[PDB]
Amino acid sequence: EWLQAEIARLKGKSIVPLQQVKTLHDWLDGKRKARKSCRVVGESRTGKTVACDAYRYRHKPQQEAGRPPTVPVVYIRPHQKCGPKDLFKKITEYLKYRVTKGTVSDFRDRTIEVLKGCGVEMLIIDEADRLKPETFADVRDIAEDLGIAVVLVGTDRLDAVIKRDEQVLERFRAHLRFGKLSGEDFKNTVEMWEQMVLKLPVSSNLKSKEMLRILTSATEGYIGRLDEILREAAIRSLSRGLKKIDKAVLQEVAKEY
Amino acid sequence: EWLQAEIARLKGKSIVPLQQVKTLHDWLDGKRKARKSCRVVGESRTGKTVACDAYRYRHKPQQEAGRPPTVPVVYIRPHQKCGPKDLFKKITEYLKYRVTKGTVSDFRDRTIEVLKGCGVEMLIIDEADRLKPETFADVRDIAEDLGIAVVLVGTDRLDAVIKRDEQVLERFRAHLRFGKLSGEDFKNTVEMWEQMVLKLPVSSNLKSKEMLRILTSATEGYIGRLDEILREAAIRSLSRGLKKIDKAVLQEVAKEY
Amino acid sequence: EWLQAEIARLKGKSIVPLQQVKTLHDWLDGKRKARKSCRVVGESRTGKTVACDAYRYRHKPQQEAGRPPTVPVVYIRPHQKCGPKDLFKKITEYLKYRVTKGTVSDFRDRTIEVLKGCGV
Amino acid sequence: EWLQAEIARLKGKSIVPLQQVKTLHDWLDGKRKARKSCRVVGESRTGKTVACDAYRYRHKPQQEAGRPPTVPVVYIRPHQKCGPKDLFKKITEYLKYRVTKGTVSDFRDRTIEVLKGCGVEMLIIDEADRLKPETFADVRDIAEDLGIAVVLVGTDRLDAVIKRDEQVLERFRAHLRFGKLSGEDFKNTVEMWEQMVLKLPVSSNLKSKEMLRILTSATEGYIGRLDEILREAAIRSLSRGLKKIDKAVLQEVAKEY
DNA sequence: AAAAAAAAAAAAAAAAAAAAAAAAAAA
DNA sequence: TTTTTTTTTTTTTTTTTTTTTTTTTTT
Ligand SMILES: Nc1ncnc2c1ncn2[C@@H]1O[C@H](COP(=O)(O)OP(=O)(O)O)[C@@H](O)[C@H]1O
Ligand SMILES: Nc1ncnc2c1ncn2[C@@H]1O[C@H](COP(=O)(O)OP(=O)(O)O)[C@@H](O)[C@H]1O
Ligand SMILES: Nc1ncnc2c1ncn2[C@@H]1O[C@H](COP(=O)(O)OP(=O)(O)O)[C@@H](O)[C@H]1O
Ligand SMILES: Nc1ncnc2c1ncn2[C@@H]1O[C@H](COP(=O)(O)OP(=O)(O)O)[C@@H](O)[C@H]1O
Repeated sequence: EWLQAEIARLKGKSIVPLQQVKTLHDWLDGKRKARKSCRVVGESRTGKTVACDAYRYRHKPQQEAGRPPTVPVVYIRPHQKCGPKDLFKKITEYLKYRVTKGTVSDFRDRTIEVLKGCGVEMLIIDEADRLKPETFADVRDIAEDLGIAVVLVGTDRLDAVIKRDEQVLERFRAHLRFGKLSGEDFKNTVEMWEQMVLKLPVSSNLKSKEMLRILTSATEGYIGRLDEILREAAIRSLSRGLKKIDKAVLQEVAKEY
Repeated sequence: EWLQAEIARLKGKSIVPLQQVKTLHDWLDGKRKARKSCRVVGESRTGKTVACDAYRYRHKPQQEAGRPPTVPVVYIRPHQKCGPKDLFKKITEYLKYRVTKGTVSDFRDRTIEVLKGCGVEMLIIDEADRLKPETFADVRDIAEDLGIAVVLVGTDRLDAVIKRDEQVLERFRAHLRFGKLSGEDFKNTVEMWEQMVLKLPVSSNLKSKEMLRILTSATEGYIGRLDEILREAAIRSLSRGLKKIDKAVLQEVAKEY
Repeated sequence: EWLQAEIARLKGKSIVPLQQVKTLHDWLDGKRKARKSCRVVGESRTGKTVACDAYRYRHKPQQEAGRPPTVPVVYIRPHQKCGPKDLFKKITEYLKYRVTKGTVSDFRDRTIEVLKGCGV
Repeated sequence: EWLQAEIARLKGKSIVPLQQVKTLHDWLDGKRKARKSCRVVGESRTGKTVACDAYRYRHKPQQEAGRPPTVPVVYIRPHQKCGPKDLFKKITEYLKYRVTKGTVSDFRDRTIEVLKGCGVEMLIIDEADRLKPETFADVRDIAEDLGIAVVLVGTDRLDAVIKRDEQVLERFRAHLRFGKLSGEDFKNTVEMWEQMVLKLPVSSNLKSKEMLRILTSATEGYIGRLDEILREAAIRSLSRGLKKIDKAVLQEVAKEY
């Protein structure tokens, strides 16, 4: 069944180029060449993790000689209430280096060693709100001991937590802020996203004022909502024998959430 | 590329002789001759750590005999929540010795042994606030047992840390303060920074009011912010093919950082 | 005094180039390029230790780049009845790395990692 | 340099199919289907290690199912004086499962769990002659509690340890010899060797009376001994400029080793 | 009414001894 | 062989701080 193949294909995830993504990539590349630490602030379901992650694929570490890998960008997602030891362990795990059983001071020394051996000019920390207040001192300690840029990606809680300590705030003053979709930006994004993700036999008439209206009402500018809504509508539309997404199907999916 | 060589020179660190650095150096020489302990208190981005390093560099340990080399000055920066054993390890790692597996009492003894063997006319400890209270007791123990002076570099909170212990208040009464740059001092230094650090082929006249307002407003009298801004502005200007920093280039960095 | 200077010089150390040393050095370069193990056999007070020590200085480590140093030749002198743990300690300390505490297996893993990092 | 490229090729490692290797592979497949433990005894420098490794390469991990890797064959190389903890830990790490730090009882249970989750039809221990006698009992316990066939790859030292326990000798009765080459087998192997490893613009005529006599005197039926000889003679000849191995060069190489 | 001072409950991090068993060694 | 002798290897009791939550008080 061809429909089965399309269902399986849609149930996946794909990357669709966007302007804000390119802006973030260029800004972060500038910071990486300057070795200047910074932070990034945005709302949930805006796709900032996808931008931080898509950037790292381009700069994947490649080593041809017998010497160990030289990695320029390392990327870790801390768990809830991640402490100092837990964070160091993740840095070591990402570099495919054997964790040494021992104490926290041993973890600190080992982390400095593995980071000194490789490049690791830029470190992208996601979900920085979850980071425990005790650990930020270690983060900036690393940023000062070695010339490595540190990027703290978080929401408004990141702002709130950072502004409580003077040194951390001084270290991470420069920043980039994400926005939401609206107007022509939103319409162009919907058109581009459907052309990039949907290969349905017939057009969905997305440009129509009414479809844009209901998608705006259900989306509110959050790409993390538009992607899910349109993918579910597509799977359901194809499942009922409709090659294209239809107005009633859109209304149904929007009503469920 | 020649521009890349100039940029690499701008990225590298250097030290400019300044009024505050010389003041601290003369004070420290007096204290070590008196063998008296004291404190150094200042704000962030004031360059007091750099001044300590510049002091250490002048007193090079020269051995003119077969007997072990003698170190007159020791410098340590403890890690977060440094305990007694960690500090003793730092002392014995700074000096060219090793410590075998053993107890805290053994570490105390080995540290005292190498401290007696070495000269250690003065001991400088950065970031005093991080030290644990028991570690403070041990620092005082060393200062009282051996003819060695102890300098506790600290921020505004150093007084608060030492207010919970009457004994350190009794022995560390003398103190020196670091301040900020304002008025004529800031302007004089700025001219010196343009001529002594930057590789700018053509002078940009930073002391002029048009370019003074920007530097002064963003910097707020902190040395670190100023040097950061100037190095970055020079790098950006040379990358653009300029032999002199333009007004727009100087203004962009301030807002970005 | 002239005499004291000459006497102090005489009581020091010096090296006389010999055909034995050059022979050893050519042979060792061959073995190093071929990555083959071998033996050096000789009586005491013949200075074979000095010849090997001199071989070491010809190929010095390069740390011009920011990366860890890549010393191609390591030279150690085990003490009497040296156990395996202590041999690993010698290797790790020579290359200027911290020796993690633990069992002989931990030292073994640490030493292999360091030996892969450097040229050796 | 083209010559250096050919030399780099000659300094590499290749694999050549021999009847000895195919015999071992068929025998091992039989034992794995039968789920019966056994052992292989063969002299040093025979290449049995390489034959077992090639066998492992024949059956790659089967991730075709959605949840676990389902690797049917594992292969571990114990270190000298391998204890039970190190053995269990190597087995665990080979299956990409984290080590649950604890006591040897925890390692035992964890290893059993990961061996049950994966297929693990057969387990191969390379150079088992340095496996501690305490741990052979653990190996037998694994072979009994789980439907796993265990193959021991060791030489003459295996049996002098196995015969120290009545229980272990019953498990590994099926034995296969793995010895040297001689006569027509040796001559055929040499010609195959001269064709596969010495892609050479000029035949060295190794399949001849005197060349075979030299190689036999130096080789004594050991392929491992022969490897260095032939590869190194080819490299030396090509470095000097000779397109093939002259008899004098071969004799010189043999004298060196 | 609505901010400011007060008893349980979880959770994380670190040496310092002691015993036993095995393996190698020396006359 | 008898004993020594060490050498690992593996298996075991005390000390301290930090949140959160909640209930009474006062103002
Ligand atoms: N550039 C993009 N291309 C395609 N889908 C995207 C993109 N950015 C976000 N998405 C969708 O949004 C989700 C990712 O958003 P998320 O990483 O949760 O945002 P954040 O982590 O910044 O809160 C994914 O499920 C994906 O489908
Ligand atoms: N005398 C100096 N010469 C050059 N640069 C200086 C000097 N003093 C401070 N700086 C700048 O300030 C930074 C050092 O500040 P820092 O080490 O944080 O001192 P502190 O710990 O006292 O704040 C350096 O990056 C350096 O560029
Ligand atoms: N090539 C040499 N030139 C000068 N003196 C030498 C040379 N080789 C050895 N010696 C002398 O011999 C001593 C070193 O010999 P040593 O290294 O003990 O030999 P081995 O260790 O092989 O017994 C030194 O004290 C040195 O004076
Ligand atoms: N079938 C083969 N193909 C290629 N090389 C082989 C083969 N058999 C043996 N060799 C050579 O012999 C060596 C393998 O010997 P090894 O695995 O050490 O035997 P063991 O460890 O059983 O003594 C390798 O260096 C390899 O070059």
